Amino acid sequence: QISVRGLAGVENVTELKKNFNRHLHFTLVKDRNVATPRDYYFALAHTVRDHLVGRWIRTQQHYYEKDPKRIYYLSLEFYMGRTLQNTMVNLALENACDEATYQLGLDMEELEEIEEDAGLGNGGLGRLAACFLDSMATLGLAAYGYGIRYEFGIFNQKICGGWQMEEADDWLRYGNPWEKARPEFTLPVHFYGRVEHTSQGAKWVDTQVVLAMPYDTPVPGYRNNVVNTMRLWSAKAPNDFNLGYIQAVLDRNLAENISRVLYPNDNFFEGKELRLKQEYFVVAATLQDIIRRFKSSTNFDAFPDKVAIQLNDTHPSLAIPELMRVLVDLERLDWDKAWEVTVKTCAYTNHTVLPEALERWPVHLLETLLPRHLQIIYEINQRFLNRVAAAFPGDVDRLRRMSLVEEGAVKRINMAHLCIAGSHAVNGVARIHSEILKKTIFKDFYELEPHKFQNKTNGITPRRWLVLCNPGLAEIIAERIGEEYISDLDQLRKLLSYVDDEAFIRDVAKVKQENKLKFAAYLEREYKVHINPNSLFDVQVKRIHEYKRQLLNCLHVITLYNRIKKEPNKFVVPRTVMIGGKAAPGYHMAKMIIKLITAIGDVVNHDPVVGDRLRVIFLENYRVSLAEKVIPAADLSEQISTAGTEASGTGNMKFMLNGALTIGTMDGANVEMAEEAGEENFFIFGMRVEDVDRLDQRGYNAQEYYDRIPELRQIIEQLSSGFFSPKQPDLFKDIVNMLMHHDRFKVFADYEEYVKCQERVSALYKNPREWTRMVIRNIATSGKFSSDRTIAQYAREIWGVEPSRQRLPA
Amino acid sequence: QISVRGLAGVENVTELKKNFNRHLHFTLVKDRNVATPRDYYFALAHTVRDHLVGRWIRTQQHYYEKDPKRIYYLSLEFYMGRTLQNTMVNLALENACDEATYQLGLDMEELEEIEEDAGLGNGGLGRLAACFLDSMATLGLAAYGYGIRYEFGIFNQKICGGWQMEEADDWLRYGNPWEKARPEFTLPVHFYGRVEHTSQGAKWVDTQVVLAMPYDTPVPGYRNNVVNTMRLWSAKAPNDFNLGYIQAVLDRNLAENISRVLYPNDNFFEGKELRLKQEYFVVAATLQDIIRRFKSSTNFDAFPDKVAIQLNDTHPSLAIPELMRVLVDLERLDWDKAWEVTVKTCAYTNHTVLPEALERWPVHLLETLLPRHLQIIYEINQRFLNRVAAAFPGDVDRLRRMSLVEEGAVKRINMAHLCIAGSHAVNGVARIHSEILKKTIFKDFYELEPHKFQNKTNGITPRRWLVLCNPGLAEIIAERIGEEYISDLDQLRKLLSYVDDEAFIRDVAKVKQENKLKFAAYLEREYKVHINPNSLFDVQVKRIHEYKRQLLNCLHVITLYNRIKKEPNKFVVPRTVMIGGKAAPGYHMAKMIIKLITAIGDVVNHDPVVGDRLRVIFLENYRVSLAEKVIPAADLSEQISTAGTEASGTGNMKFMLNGALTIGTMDGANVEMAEEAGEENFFIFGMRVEDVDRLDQRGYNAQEYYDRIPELRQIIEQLSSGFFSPKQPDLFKDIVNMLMHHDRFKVFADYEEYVKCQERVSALYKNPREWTRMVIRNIATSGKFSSDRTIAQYAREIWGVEPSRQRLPA
Ligand SMILES: O=C(O)c1ccc(-c2ccc(-c3nnc([C@@H]4O[C@H](CO)[C@@H](O)[C@H](O)[C@H]4O)[nH]3)cc2)cc1
Ligand SMILES: O=C(O)c1ccc(-c2ccc(-c3nnc([C@@H]4O[C@H](CO)[C@@H](O)[C@H](O)[C@H]4O)[nH]3)cc2)cc1
Ligand SMILES: O=c1[nH]cnc2c1ncn2[C@@H]1O[C@H](COP(=O)(O)O)[C@@H](O)[C@H]1O
Ligand SMILES: O=c1[nH]cnc2c1ncn2[C@@H]1O[C@H](COP(=O)(O)O)[C@@H](O)[C@H]1O
Ligand SMILES: *Cc1c(COP(=O)(O)O)cnc(C)c1O
Ligand SMILES: *Cc1c(COP(=O)(O)O)cnc(C)c1O
Repeated sequence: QISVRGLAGVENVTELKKNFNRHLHFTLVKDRNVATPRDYYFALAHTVRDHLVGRWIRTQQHYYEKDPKRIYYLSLEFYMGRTLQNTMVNLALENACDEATYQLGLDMEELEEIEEDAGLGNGGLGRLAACFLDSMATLGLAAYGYGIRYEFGIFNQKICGGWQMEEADDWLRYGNPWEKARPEFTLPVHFYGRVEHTSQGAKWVDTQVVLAMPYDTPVPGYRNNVVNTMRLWSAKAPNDFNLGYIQAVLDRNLAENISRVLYPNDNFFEGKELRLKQEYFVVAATLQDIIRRFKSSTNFDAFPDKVAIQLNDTHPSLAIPELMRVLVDLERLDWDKAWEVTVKTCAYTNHTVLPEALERWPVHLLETLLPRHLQIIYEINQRFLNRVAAAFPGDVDRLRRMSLVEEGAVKRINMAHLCIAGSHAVNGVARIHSEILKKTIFKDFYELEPHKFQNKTNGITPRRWLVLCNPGLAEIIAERIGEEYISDLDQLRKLLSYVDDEAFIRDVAKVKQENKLKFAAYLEREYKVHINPNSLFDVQVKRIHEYKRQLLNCLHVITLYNRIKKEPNKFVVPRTVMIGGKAAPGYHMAKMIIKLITAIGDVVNHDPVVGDRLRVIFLENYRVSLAEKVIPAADLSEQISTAGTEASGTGNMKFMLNGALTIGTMDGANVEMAEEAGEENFFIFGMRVEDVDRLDQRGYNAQEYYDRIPELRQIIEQLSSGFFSPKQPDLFKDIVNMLMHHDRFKVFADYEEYVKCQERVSALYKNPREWTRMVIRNIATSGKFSSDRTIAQYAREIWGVEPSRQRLPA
Repeated sequence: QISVRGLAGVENVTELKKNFNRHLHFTLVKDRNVATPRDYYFALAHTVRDHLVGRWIRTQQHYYEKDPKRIYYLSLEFYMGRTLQNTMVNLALENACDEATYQLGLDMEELEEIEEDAGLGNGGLGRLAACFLDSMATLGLAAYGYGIRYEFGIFNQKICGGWQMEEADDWLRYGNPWEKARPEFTLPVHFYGRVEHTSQGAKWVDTQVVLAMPYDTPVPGYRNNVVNTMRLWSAKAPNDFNLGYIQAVLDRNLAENISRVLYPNDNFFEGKELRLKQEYFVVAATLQDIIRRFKSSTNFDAFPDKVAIQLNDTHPSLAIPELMRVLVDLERLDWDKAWEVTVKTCAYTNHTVLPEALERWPVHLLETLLPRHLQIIYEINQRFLNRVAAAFPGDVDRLRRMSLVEEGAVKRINMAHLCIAGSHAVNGVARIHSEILKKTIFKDFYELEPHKFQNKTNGITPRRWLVLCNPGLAEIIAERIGEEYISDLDQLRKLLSYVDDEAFIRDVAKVKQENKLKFAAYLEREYKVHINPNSLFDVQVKRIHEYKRQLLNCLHVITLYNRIKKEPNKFVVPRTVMIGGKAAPGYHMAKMIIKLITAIGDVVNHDPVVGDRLRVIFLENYRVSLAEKVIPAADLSEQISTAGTEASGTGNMKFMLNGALTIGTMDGANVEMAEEAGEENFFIFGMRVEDVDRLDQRGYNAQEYYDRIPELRQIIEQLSSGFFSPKQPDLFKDIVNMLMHHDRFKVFADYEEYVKCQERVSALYKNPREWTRMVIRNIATSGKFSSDRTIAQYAREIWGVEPSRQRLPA
């Protein structure tokens, strides 16, 4: 139908149809008279999977023969979403499958909606890992993603009475056709025990064994016939486990609980024992796999030439002492040689500066669970602090600040400090964040080893986040500049030549309008909600957190409501304000914010005087597959975190690529996005980082803003008095109290500038031609934010390998 | 190679080879350079499974169109064993697959050994269910087996220091290619709650829900293109279950524990709550499935014309009050109509008279777990006892004896009494057992309703238990009388014409000798044990229980040892004595017996004076796949239970079919086997049932036998003094104490007759020609013991359906 979806040749369509019917009969054991849409989805998924496997086997064979340097990306999270459509796009099968299914009397889009998201992540960090796997395959790198196969991913969110309720995400209920169990490659992982010192070094004995069973998922590159592997470990009890009889069998569940559920915290360190077990489990199993593959090509001098290990935050930081343990205790290398190998192999990416998000494990936990690792950590610390003392003699305070061991009521290990000491490269995820690392929290480390510190600005894959979710936009771009931009996003710069082209302006605006109609229809069908598709679609979708300032958006929404009630008969630009995202189950304030948003909607959406001029919608169960629907429909992207708190953001980049304008602070990657597009093509407001610092030095007093801004005072009075909660007048007192007395993120300090900037947005939206020209300037300069660019920089500057766009044979 | 294994035509062999390679590549995702034997097994299993599915779909379609009466066989156990070879035999693919795998450079027998047993049963009762499913499919009945998909089946037995150790039977570790998950047909099962009485009858409310997810396995008939279904339920938590957050997800394990593990008791009622939950779970899910299928063709008058439910012992007895509950509470039938329907639908098979094996559930358990069912049971009981009172006025003791409710310290429900009251037919499993039921434990019920009581003598499938496990014997029979006997075992009677045929005598003896060499080699390879293949193979394999009298075999073994030591230089017929079987983990005496057997072996097998004249071997991990190896190698079958205790036996029949002579008591089916073959062709000894009764009336005094039999006294002194346990002199004092003072099974009372009868066995074994002629007379008269005969009798006399040998189209 459209050119970017590939060819639908007669023989291909014919062969897909016969294999579809073969899988329906032989694989699913169904005849056509009793098959449901779910059966048809599975028949298609198996048909498409067959096209992967030849390429998957050939790719892994190629790597075994050529023996390139191997990249191991270790993460506790991979937020993959759905696989069917992505696979078709990357194999150029989308039009052929569409045609083949059409001829069988089926609508492929309907079948795509049946697939469960693989929701094995919380948000941005997990989704970055997914985009990176896509870019690594597309750039022909011999890369492996290693993680945990959680039985239950991020919870499904239901809203009941305006409150979030959590239910289990039973994503494997109907099976996962994309994975292949590899029980033959099962490996032991040890816990507890104690350390014996013999004449032949240390020995970790009396341990409890849990088995790690791998499941492999294929990761196809974009049209290059490369298929890499994501390997996810599942926990299994050994067969002699506890072996009255019946209870011993039932107690196998305790070992297997390790891979049961994803901890649903975003930017918050909770620190449960079960979580520590997850971290070690992934590290221990992965390192054995790495070493096995290295031996099948004992001289570990070449280890760093054949292996790179990238640590996605500190969550797999135990890789450092585990590698030391294996090399010293099992392979009998001397300490110094082992340390040299470890440092050259490992690299660490930091994703946050929020103090509450940093992992600091109590010593007593490590002592009980991983006593050998704690000994190795103490040794690392003492040798590291010996270097600090020689570089900065007499600076005793520096020694305390840089220690891996944190003193206090409870002694803790600072895992970030461990990662820095044991890695040859430490990077932040956006220029401003990387600078903040060097000036604030890692300042001491930067002064000792300036050469370690780098920036690698985040990106997103243009396959999922343009071609897949927004085919109409992809097509009109392709009509002008061809298809090469899909694996070379800098080519979007050519679109600047069409900024005064009337046909292109019309086409960009038409695609957006189609995306909005399609999303407005989706809302009516699945959720019984009616929205005006001519209104400005004002969208904030991301995890619910105080730093992201969903509350500042709420204040603006109530301001617009109060202005309408004050002057009912004045024209205002109609808006649909959409906010979506999950709160961690333990995060009370985040749950209260969700309730506030739905409470505002209850008043605004049923006021007859407002009409369809203002609607507030809480988008339920925000996840990767919902992002693919709402982002292409957005006009305005809300990226309004307090300057200094969002390390990068990636949602911001998704909206830029899909034809929304951005309102935001100079935070994270927003800064680089404005630099690429021009500040005149961005709605920037609020305090810069330096302004936040000056306000902290003087002391943030929220009362001052309350006293000087009548419109803000009115809102706080409405909240306190029960205007938005008539049956429970004091329902929002914790929100009011926080805003007035304990606001770490300075919501009131940015209120005035935000409202004024929002007025400029509305003024531009009244002139569609100029709105659309500004959009073209954003899309055209979004090329820097391809994850292909990000990964090429990791490859050359950290991993020491050269990317490639060359195709393997088909 | 051999004719009974079917044809290996060029096109079939070619097509199997290509599909084998297709599955290796596409299904297993392996190339040939890294494939292991396990991969090759799976590639073959998937190749063979493909041939089932067309037939499976067509059969189930045929049943939906014709709408025959449906037979539902409910069991807590299905002891299936391996499926690959059985499937090839029933589809006539064995030679073609052998040839196809040979051409690919693979040995099919080697690949068959990789398959795990489906060990979802304890012993005879579970294996009977498996044989019955095979015969039902072979006789073209529209039959469904319904049970539980246990995650862990009967434990794997290891012997360590001569003691049994249990380990978990993780049979699903590598996957099960034979099953198909059907999560689309998942059904709710309720527990706990309470009963509300409204004006609209009773209502069961406030319950906890567990989901039942079905897994379907194909059951092929013998060369008739019929493929029936075994449906096994797996337990799943609902998604709102317990919905802090993390613990609620982990607590899903409590619901799913229902289908976790088989209770490993044989002929012993343990009565744990988790076991009661298993019983209700299978019943509740199955009955909803039955009713759904009945509605898709509300007038329940025709229900018994379209449905038969057979209860495999009392384990699914809750089917009776569950059916009443559904018909009265949900469908709103009046009680009397519902009861009429229930009685005509249900039939009950009893498998034991041992008091400790009968299920008697405490009222408090039922009251808490299934309060509505307990109310229905009380109502059933009161109406039933009203009938007894009208038939036998004034007989108050009869009322107490026949009650469903048993009085005492704890009130209990007698489930056998429930089954009799709620079934139109009650059968025993061998003529002597069925008579015992009418004269002893169910005497009162027989006097009230004589028409209910039947016999259906057990049988075994000649597909698994001759063609599959003993191809050499099957072939030499087929050479003389053709192949028709495989589905018409009465045709073995024609072999009586060859009893004086010298070629046939030679061939029968040669097949046995080949089976013995092959088993002696198997022992050396897998277990490092060396046996003389010219010795008489004396075999007792069955679950370890006091009633089966493995201890009487032990006494004979020690008698032979002591006789050899007394007269070293006298000729005796060499024997290899093989005893195998599992003890329930809680059954202390059974575990002690295993230790005694290995202790006897430790003395006997290392005495230089004995030489290879006597060996005692404990066969480890006895299970269906080991039965298939050892039974064809046996010369002597030990079936030596105390008369009145083995309801039927089926191992006895397996040995008869495979060319062993039998030494046994007149117990269970042994009686009918001797009747068919002629008593002159059986080694019968010991007390009859009537002799046991006379001895019980007088009082069993074991001391009398000790005082009068010097050889028996010597053995007891050896046991007591520590001859068989030198480092632990009193190790066997519990065995000695039981034998002397508390022996319920009268081991000493049969000792003398047993030893004398064993001497007659040895005398016959010295004359190979006459031994072999007696064997031919046994094989030739074994036709009655086909499960095809058994099932035809259930069909005509209980279920009211006509069997058929007609083929469906291919
Ligand atoms: O249960 C636990 O103990 C536990 C659970 C989860 C976590 C956890 C999870 C995620 C994060 C986290 N830190 N930064 C992130 C996000 O990473 C994205 C990709 O670089 C950035 O674009 C975002 O700006 C940043 O906020 N996520 C931080 C901590 C920590 C502990
Ligand atoms: O855990 C529990 O509560 C529990 C577990 C298991 C059982 C249970 C299991 C099996 C049996 C049982 N009763 N007879 C049997 C056997 O059934 C065979 C087929 O008809 C006969 O050939 C045998 O002669 C007979 O011993 N098995 C009886 C009870 C009962 C309770
Ligand atoms: O010994 C070998 N011979 C041939 N190919 C091998 C061997 N070892 C690994 N390979 C290839 O490389 C892959 C190994 O996967 P891995 O062991 O997970 O790295 C296989 O799919 C093979 O194609
Ligand atoms: O509504 C129907 N139309 C056509 N075939 C049906 C229908 N319902 C059941 N069947 C057939 O009977 C089988 C039903 O399996 P069951 O529901 O487990 O008894 C299916 O495999 C179909 O072939
Ligand atoms: C991109 C994405 C995120 C990250 O969004 P931010 O605005 O950068 O926090 C979170 N969740 C989902 C489902 C995403 O697709
Ligand atoms: C046949 C069989 C049984 C029953 O044997 P009995 O001698 O009748 O108790 C038990 N277990 C297995 C594995 C069998 O094949």
